[PDB]
Amino acid sequence: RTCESQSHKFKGPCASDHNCASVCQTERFSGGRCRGFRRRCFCTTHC
Repeated sequence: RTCESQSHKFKGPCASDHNCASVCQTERFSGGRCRGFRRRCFCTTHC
């Protein structure tokens, strides 16, 4: 299932999708992006 989650690990707001993604991918396996842009970073994975 396409599963989405939140990234409270990333520092502050969404500096850049690719950045929060890289972080979220370096710690775990979950592709990360931001709600719209700049707002808040969510990570997607298979739950």
